[PDB]
Amino acid sequence: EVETFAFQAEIAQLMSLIINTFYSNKEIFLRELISNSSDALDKIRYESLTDPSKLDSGKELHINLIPNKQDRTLTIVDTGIGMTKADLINNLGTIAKSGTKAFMEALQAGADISMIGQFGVGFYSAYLVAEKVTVITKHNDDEQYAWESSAGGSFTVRTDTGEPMGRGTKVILHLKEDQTEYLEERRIKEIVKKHSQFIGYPITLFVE
Amino acid sequence: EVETFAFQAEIAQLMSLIINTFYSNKEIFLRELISNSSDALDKIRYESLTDPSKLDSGKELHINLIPNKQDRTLTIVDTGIGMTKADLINNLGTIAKSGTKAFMEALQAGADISMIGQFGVGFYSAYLVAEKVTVITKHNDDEQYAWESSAGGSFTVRTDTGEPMGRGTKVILHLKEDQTEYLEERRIKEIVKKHSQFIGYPITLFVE
Ligand SMILES: Nc1ncnc2[nH]cnc12
Ligand SMILES: Nc1ncnc2[nH]cnc12
Ligand SMILES: [Cl-]
Ligand SMILES: [Cl-]
Repeated sequence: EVETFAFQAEIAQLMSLIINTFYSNKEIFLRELISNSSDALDKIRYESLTDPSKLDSGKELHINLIPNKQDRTLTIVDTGIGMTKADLINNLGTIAKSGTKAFMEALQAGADISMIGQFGVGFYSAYLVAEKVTVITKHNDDEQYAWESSAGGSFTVRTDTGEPMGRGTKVILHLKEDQTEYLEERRIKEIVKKHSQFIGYPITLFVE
Repeated sequence: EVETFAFQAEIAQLMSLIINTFYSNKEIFLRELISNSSDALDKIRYESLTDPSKLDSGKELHINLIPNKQDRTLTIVDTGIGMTKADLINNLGTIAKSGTKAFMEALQAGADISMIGQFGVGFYSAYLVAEKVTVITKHNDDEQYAWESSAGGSFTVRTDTGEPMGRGTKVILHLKEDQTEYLEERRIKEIVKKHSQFIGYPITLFVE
């Protein structure tokens, strides 16, 4: 059932860097996850141009944002390309090892943490606000999997027998106790409008 | 030998929009082509993580910028993933039809032309400065091809029997008569430093 894996050394460093650095502009985590969803949505769209059955697992191409104050989670769901087990283990389809290096040398030469997305590892900005991230994903070529990590140098992967999702990726942010502003409808709306207003897919902010 | 193709209607519109709109900040074309090269370089890098023979066609991952005042060309060469014949014909691997729509409605709601890259069709910003663009490309799964267009609603594709390139994409900009500032070493340097200083691949500006 559950496999446990070590982050590679540079990804572990990136995560501590994100967790431990004093840096007040945390809201950018949402931009980077929406933009990740948008890239995933482009890929499956591009595939379907030549093969329409790629869309048998869901014709709709969207992003949903789902706050839940009970569980203290904010979930970003897309119906993009999704990830195979291999992708998930390989740093969630990112080039996280070289991207971290380029990111850390950009911090040397003047960059700040908000530019993380330019190095391909914007996913990890999730740890600006989450103490634990769960990613549920399904790619046409594989089963549904769940990846999880509370950082600390390791992550787990298991086949997911929760809710069948068809195709796509759910990023589930278990928010830190002091970052609950990102479950507030007005706050999420302000952030989407600020950093994500031209995303080319409909973004639905669910209500509670 | 030479096949001729019609641009789809929305891509033809995007190109006239780029060619005919009064818009002074043309230098952004270079950022968008370098960032296209950078995305291509990430892809082949990601592939090689699991299969190293993907790099048999060239281990080096770089961008070269090559001005030539004789021919009045500026060439952007990367050793990224490259494009198959199908990719080339399908709008150079972009989602140009939906990206144009999202781009044109972003222009409705306040965007300007410099934000073109956020809609996936930054390649076409090449027509800010070129009257004719030639793309030479080689992908591990296919032969070398040459795509060309002077806009006007059509493009051509032919197998390329010029110089074997190994793997990657050469974007050859035949500059408009009044845009030769982009062959000047000082100007290209200023632009790379301004918009592309954290690209994670070495960029070599060739000299003449
Ligand atoms: N939404 C997403 N889709 C595919 N791969 C991802 N890696 C991180 N986020 C992703
Ligand atoms: N440099 C590039 N590599 C692959 N596909 C592209 N489409 C446009 N530019 C490209
Ligand atoms: Cl929905
Ligand atoms: Cl070189």
